[PDB]
Amino acid sequence: MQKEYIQIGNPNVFNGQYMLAVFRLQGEEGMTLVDTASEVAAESSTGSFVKIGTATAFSESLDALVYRIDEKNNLVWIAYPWRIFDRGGNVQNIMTFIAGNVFGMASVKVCKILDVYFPPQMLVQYDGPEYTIDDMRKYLNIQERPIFGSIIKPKIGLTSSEYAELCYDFWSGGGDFVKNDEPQADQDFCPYDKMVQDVRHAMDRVEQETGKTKVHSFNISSSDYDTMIKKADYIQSMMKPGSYAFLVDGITAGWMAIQTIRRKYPNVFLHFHRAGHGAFTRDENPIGYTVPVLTKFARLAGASGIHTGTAGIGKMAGSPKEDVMAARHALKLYSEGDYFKQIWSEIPEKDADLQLAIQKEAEGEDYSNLGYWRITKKMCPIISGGLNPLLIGKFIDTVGTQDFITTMGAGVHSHPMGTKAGATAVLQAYEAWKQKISLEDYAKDKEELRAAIQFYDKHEEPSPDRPV
Amino acid sequence: MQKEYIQIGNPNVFNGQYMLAVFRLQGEEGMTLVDTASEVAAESSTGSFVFSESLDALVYRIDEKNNLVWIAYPWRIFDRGGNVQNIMTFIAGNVFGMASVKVCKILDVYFPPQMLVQYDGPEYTIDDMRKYLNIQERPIFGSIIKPKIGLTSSEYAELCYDFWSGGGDFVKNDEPQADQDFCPYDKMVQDVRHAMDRVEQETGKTKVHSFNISSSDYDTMIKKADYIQSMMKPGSYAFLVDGITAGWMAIQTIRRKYPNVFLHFHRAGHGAFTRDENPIGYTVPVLTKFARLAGASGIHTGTAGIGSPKEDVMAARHALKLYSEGDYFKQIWSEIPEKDADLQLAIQKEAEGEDYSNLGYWRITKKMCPIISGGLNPLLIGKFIDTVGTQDFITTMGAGVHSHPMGTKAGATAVLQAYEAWKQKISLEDYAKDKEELRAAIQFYDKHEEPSPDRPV
Ligand SMILES: [Mg+2]
Ligand SMILES: [Mg+2]
Repeated sequence: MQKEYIQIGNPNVFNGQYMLAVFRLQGEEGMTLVDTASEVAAESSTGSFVKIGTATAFSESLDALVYRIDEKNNLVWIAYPWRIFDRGGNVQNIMTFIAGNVFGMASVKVCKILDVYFPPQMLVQYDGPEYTIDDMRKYLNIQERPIFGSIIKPKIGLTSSEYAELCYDFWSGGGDFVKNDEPQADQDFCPYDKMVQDVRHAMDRVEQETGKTKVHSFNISSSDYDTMIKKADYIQSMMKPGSYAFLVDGITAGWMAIQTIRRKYPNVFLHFHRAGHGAFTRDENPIGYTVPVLTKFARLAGASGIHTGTAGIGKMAGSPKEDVMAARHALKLYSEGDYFKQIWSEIPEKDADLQLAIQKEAEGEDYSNLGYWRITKKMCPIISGGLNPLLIGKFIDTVGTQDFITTMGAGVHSHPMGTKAGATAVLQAYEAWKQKISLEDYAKDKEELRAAIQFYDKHEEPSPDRPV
Repeated sequence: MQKEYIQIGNPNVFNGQYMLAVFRLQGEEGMTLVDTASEVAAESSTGSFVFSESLDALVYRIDEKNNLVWIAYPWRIFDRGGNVQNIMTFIAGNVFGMASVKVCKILDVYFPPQMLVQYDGPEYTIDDMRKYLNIQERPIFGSIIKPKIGLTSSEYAELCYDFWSGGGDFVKNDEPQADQDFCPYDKMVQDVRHAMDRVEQETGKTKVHSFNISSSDYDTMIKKADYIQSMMKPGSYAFLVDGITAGWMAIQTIRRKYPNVFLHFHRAGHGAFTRDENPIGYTVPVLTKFARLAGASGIHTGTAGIGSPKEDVMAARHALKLYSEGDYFKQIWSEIPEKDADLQLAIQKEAEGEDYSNLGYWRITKKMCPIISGGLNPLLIGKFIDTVGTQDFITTMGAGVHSHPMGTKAGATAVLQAYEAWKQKISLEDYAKDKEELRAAIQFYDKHEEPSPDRPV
């Protein structure tokens, strides 16, 4: 333990040269919080303090600094000179410093990153998203409303033709979007080449019959990069521009896979499937980093969408706080964590145009007028869990935005009239919400929604939708 | 929940078509273990249940008292192409995000022989690195550089020079050492080569440097790898990949694109999955088994308590051996059927500490070695060898060489001298009567309070 990593009250940490982080931290018995914090700061930056030498100018330092402590609540604030991070906008490298070996120190019994802050100067160095929910709405030729999507059930085991036919049914009923299961890939019983081909053919039929475009999100997570690229290129050759998204298992395949697809296919929606995140993010795990932190780094890395839950809706009990925090970190110009306020722009905070855009955001207006080259573009939540037509209105009112993509399973496929009618019932429920008509009244005219009222009030689902 | 996923006592799970797993599993308060097990089996396989075959994961044993659940995965459900990230997405994915499951820790996994056929395993091993170094039998003695981030390229390379000049074999980049402006990647590679050239010229010995190629994206990682290949002589470099943060795909990509380069799996970040304090995740032995399956040449462990040695010893066995034992499953690292007499003889020979030569290269999973992180030094290396029961490891010492009172070069010499004492069955004190580097070390490392001690990986 070297005391030089402890600089309580250091004014300079807010000067824009530092990424900030809050850790919940607790050392093993006999180690003080400040001693523990020094070791965490050291191992997440320069390792050892060196007074003479190193590459810094005489006036410069690369050490992380503990600048605030709350012993009562086992909290420490650490400032990272972001110059220490790899260039080229490398997000896996940041996570390797702050969320790497520190999680392996047996002397640190609690080590949870609760929040991080990116100064405007740092945001310049990272991609942020490029293709957004606004671009997907444009391809779908819809405005304002959420994008209503589906997972297929059973999630693994259908043949390519069976899988595509349920996509056809959902899209045919007015559904917008279908995702592969997060580990749906090149299983021999549903081979990847045929899966893509059969999805295209199913989508062609819906387009011919309804006149409407649709989107399918393909899992391209693979053994290796060459295979993932071969899948992405194959999909681009098999599907019309806009009609496909790329699903990457960001936690298991890796941060590098997210950034690779963001950069090689910038005009394709990049769907960050966060399967596996719970080991980092769950409340029960004292070592890791929280869902809001994950979401912030996913936006920095350039994901177009990342999953959340249903903000407590449908889920018995369940707090909305975390999902709404994540949705706002994903979507807004101004968002807040538990410890840091975040403006998602390289424009300095004092700028009059920026502050006006922040105020207009509070009034419900998009902030693209600032220039996409001066902001971090929006990433959207992808909603996993037990929504159904009876709950979509309450969910919109709870999350406070329509800028999300649902991925409903039971809430469409268990509809007693079938998946097509199930998708229709969700759209009808949305219309009732928009027009301020009760479900019951709106359904007097509409058998799909009427059937959904009778069914989803009472049905005990044998296999409920699960979290992502 | 669906009962179809509960098949307690099903004898077919042992027929070779299933990957087996043991979870420490507990539902949230108010959920029975059987219901929790059914939901976890479903969400890690077919999702929901709907002519002779089936892809559903099967819960085949439950220990209520100890909150243990045994699950069989038909490995046909996994992606083709030997995709390891896909396996982890099934068994270590959304199940960790199920608030209805308050404990969910994969404790062991079992790979049947015909499953192993589908995966690469390692290609370049510690034995290949020994051949490049022109050594036999002994461990490969390596170092981290300190301060780990902040030195110029020339300063970094000069400490490599000092360590290698003293007899050290191996240096690794820090796990997040990359293209920082103050130590740019291209100059780092150039200056490491210049340093290595001087050592070769002055000692006649070859040396190895492990370069972090973890990057923002695949093209950048490949550019770095190709640059290193153009700048360093074959064998003299290894590729360090931050497997947890860069991802499983990065590991497999380097394994396949550069098969004849040592693939150094730096496990920074694994603690969120593996730590005992975290009820949700998967353990170090499980991580190690999947690292070998994916084809890492080495992966980090600790010092086997040199704390209990059990975990690090188990990791070393899963990494290196033809036959290794987890807490719940015995593992033969071969596609050969278990009844095969040659296979059983080889396992017997290995258990007797004897070399076996009766198998043939293409039907076994090659060895991956531990990379030892923590506070070893000349006083402790013999005790570590004895404790881990193998010499097939790479050390990456920091303070245990760089804090040597005579300097880094002398520190590396002292480690080799300590190894010589161990090999020759001579006490450290007796061997050091003639060896001032070791003598200084023996009198220093038993009392020095290190200002910046080595930390785990
Ligand atoms: Mg899924
Ligand atoms: Mg390190």
